Amino acid sequence: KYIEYPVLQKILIGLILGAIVGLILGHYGYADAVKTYVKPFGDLFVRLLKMLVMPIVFASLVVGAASISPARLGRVGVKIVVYYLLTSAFAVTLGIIMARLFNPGAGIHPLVKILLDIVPTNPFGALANGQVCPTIFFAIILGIAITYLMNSENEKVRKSAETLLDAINGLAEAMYKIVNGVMQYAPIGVFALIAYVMAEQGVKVVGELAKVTAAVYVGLTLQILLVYFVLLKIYGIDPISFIKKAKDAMLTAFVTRSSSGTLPVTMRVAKEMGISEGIYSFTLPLGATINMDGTALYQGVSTFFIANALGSHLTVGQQLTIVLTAVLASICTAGVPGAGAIMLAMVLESVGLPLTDPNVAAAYAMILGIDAILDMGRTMVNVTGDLTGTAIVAKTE
Amino acid sequence: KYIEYPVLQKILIGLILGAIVGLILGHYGYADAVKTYVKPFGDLFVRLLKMLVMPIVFASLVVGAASISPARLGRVGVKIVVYYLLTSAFAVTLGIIMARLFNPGAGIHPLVKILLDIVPTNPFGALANGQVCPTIFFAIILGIAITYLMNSENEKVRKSAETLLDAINGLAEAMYKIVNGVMQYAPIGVFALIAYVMAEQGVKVVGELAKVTAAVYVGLTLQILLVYFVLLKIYGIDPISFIKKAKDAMLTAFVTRSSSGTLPVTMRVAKEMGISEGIYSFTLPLGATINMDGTALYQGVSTFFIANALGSHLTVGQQLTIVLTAVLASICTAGVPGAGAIMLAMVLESVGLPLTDPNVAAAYAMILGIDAILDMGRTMVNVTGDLTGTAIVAKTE
Amino acid sequence: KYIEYPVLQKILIGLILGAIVGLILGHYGYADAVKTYVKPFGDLFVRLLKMLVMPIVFASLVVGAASISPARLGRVGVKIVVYYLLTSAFAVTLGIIMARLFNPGAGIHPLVKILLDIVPTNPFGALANGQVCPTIFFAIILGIAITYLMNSENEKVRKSAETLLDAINGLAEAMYKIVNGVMQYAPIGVFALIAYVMAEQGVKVVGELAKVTAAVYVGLTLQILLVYFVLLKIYGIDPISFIKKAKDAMLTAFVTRSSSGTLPVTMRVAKEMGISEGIYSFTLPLGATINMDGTALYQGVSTFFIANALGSHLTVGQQLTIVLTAVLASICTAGVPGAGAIMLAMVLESVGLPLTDPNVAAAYAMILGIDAILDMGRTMVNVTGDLTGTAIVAKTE
Ligand SMILES: N[C@@H](CC(=O)O)C(=O)O
Ligand SMILES: N[C@@H](CC(=O)O)C(=O)O
Ligand SMILES: N[C@@H](CC(=O)O)C(=O)O
Repeated sequence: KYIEYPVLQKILIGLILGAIVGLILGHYGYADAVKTYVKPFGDLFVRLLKMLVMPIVFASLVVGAASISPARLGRVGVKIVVYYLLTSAFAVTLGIIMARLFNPGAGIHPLVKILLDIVPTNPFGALANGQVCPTIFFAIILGIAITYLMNSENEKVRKSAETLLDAINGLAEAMYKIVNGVMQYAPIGVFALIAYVMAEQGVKVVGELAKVTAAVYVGLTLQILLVYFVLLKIYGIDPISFIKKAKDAMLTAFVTRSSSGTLPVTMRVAKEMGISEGIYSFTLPLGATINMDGTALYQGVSTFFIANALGSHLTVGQQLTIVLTAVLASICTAGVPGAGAIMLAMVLESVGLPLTDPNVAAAYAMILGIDAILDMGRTMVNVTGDLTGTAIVAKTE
Repeated sequence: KYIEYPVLQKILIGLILGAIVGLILGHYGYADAVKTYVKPFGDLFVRLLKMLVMPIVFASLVVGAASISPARLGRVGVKIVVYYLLTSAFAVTLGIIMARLFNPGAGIHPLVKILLDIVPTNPFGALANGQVCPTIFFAIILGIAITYLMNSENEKVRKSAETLLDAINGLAEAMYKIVNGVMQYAPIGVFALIAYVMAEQGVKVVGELAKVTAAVYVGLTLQILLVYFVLLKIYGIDPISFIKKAKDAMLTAFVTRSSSGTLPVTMRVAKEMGISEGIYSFTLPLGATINMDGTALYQGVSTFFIANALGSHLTVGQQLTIVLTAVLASICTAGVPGAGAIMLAMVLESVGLPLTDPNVAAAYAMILGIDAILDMGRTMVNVTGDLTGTAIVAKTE
Repeated sequence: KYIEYPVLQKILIGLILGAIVGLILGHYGYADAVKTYVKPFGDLFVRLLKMLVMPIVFASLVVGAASISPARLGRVGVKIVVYYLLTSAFAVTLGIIMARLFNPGAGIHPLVKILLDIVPTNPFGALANGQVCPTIFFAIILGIAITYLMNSENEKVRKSAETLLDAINGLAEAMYKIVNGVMQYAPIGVFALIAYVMAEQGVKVVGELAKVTAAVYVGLTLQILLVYFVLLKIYGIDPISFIKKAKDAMLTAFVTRSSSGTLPVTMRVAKEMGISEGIYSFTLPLGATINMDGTALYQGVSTFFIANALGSHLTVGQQLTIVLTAVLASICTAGVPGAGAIMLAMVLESVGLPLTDPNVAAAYAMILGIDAILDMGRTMVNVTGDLTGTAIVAKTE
């Protein structure tokens, strides 16, 4: 076939052309037709991303945890989890500071229960029709168990364990190649998605919301620079050299709006920059789904936007409430386009702002449009976080 | 045990005796009692057919697609799919012609969205509690992927892929033997089913609906003769010799009301008449669930019946609407007794006739009774279609 | 780590201390605080028990049935099933006799369809989000099939079958070690559970309900003694010697409120007392979920309690109705804490007493409290039943 260029170049070309077409059709009546024809081609991409998420989450964990002995798992797991949560908190507070400084959108005027829920009442049921988190719990559990079995004395169960582990590993590999296949469609789909967005955008009225956009972007960039360079220089990594390798991943994640299709590319990058394989094999897929701190910063800023549009004022307690809820709601989120808004609703209802009130609903719609733009940034920052965290831990050894 | 005859003979005997008993009890008060005692024995058969459908659909596809290299898959797949759809359209239009000629039942007076839906938003979720079509998509996908893995260079993933494929294949084989087991119950169950039908039937009032029945049967027989003999003689097969082998399958499918229990018998027939194994292994289970064109012709005729009972008149556009909708709704259907009526409702609501209106509901009930008779014919024609299509393609090589 | 004692000792210590703390805090205002802090630690145990139930039911059956040839399966299966049902009936009638004698709680004033339901309309769907019983049916089916395949002549399918069976067996083993892991948490959780119960209990008012409690306990103890000693002496087992081994299992089952975590300990006990392995491997996990006759006796007694609180009088027909319904509803039940009450509702609605009427609802709440106490007894008697039944059958050979 004739599509033979390398992937990222293809996607970039598609993005560019889609933006141009969206603008020039925006001026004229064709701005309507594009909805009917183009959007279907876009949605077909989105769905293909959701499909591949669920199998890669379960399987890849099970293999990863199985490969490592339990003690080493203890050490690496605690280090990494501590780092993940701390950085997420740092990110959302940085976002709140940005919101306070810019003050966007002024316009015109069970807390234990959720921590208990993480344990699956039923594994198959939660796996098929339920949530991400419980599958993570069950996967790690099963991996540890299979390890102990492989040490066992009796050959019968030893052979059984080996073959089970091999089956699950096979499922994982297959899903990765499926991802490559989807990326070939990705240029066409990206073209469609961005074209519809640009055609709906009216620039100068969007200019008011652009103050929101500026707050968000400045927050994201500040996070990258400040946090990751400070940490890398404390532990002793040359940041520009790290970013050199990261750049491929970050580009792929910026143009595509998946935190998950990026995963195999990320693992290639990890193999290139010479890291102990098992460590990244375990930590990276866990990170792909926990390290959505960019989405956390966004959620904080948007919570402040909606609050400012409603006109409320927040105590220290309510701002702490935002912070904690945002961490947990980010952990609950799933790695696919647009999802961050659906979880933003969770945190809003936590703080006490109803999604069904029409005034705030209108403001929310305004934000939902620009969410498509902000999504690209969020994804870039997420993959950055993954790579940095793994590199740090590996440097400690 | 004492049931030792060959299967088809057993089923035929059961059918005959059940019909006789239904008639002679129909004359007298016992016509009531049979509902309570006999129907339960019948339902227990129906359920056993549904159970075995879902696993054989998924598994058998995955193995089939895995066995064949991708290029050959391209060629055979496109040929077969084109043929399937074309013949389905031919069938439903033939049915509309029959309806126009006989004019039965006069009595007394998202289109893209569904094509998008075929992609599963979640594979496990759609597999367990969702539809047929998406499992087909995902199965084919997974098979292709496993093929590429088996070519891969690295032994670890090679062994993993092999073992996964073997597991799935094992599930398939087991389900086939389960089918044989169910067929042993089938004589008893067929006896029950047909007895209840005959006991409910009042012959002379059914005589008016018998004009509907005659239209349907004449349509089916005309389809067999005209379409399949024309095609076979174009490509160069002796039709009576083909039908000789087909006869076993067609009988088994006529007496039993499953398009799926017939599948193993069909594959035996394919092995007998000497066909390239991989080709039929892939094309036949796909055909078992797509080639329900007999049900398509029925759905067209019944749509015209309901329309004539409502008294409406149909433009060229609405008749085209019937045709297209019928193709897609047949593809959505599942291979078990009585299902065709449930999908008939889909096409009716598509054309714009509400199922909840009482007048048309009464007419629909009249048709639902005779649906049990017509089901047998539909199934015969379906298996005919499967065998013919595979034979044609194999003849082209 | 510092928790190094043997399990049962740990659990006993936890139970004791939790009871004491519950009482002494009960006197004072702290009786309130314990709800908030302690209950969460308790629930986290309960959920972990539910999780592990569903996988061990399916997998362990499939392996068991696969190991044994079909003929031997016929013999052992019929013997065991007959025994299970007969003893369940004996138990519930004994309970009704006890209820008549004590007359507790006087206070102040589809039957075929469910038997048909056992067959799964969809296997994956019933497995993930549906019930226990259909998974049992499908599991046994699949096991038999895999056996025949292993006899088959063709090596390809032979290898496939072997590998499938090995996968499923691996899942089983892993789940057993998970059970051990949960038991380490069990002491802490038991402490919490019992403490909350004791803190809610007001002793002297509970003294009236204690007449209910006495009826129940006397019934249970009478069942053990009379039934099992009569049977053991008929077939020729020294009862005290049997109970010697049983004692470990019965203690573990009394302190823990799971009929399922006890299963591996039970199988250890079976290996100790020298029984043919395959026989107990099949019969014991089937028994773990069918032999809940202690819960059956309780359900009968509680049905009479609620009836006496409503003030109704029961014919011979209605008492037979209770008996039959109780057998089936016990079979439907699942092996986890508190479940017996939820199925008690099924039998109540069967007899015709509505759960939504407030008077009987109040009485039901009174019983629901003490259900936590009675649960321990039920579980002890259940594991006794399992061991005795297997021992009897093995003695016949
Ligand atoms: N869906 C994005 C992040 C987000 O916007 O929530 C990803 O994980 O790839
Ligand atoms: N259920 C039939 C066809 C139909 O009547 O819809 C079959 O596929 O066997
Ligand atoms: N849930 C208990 C019995 C019951 O109380 O229903 C068990 O099976 O362990």
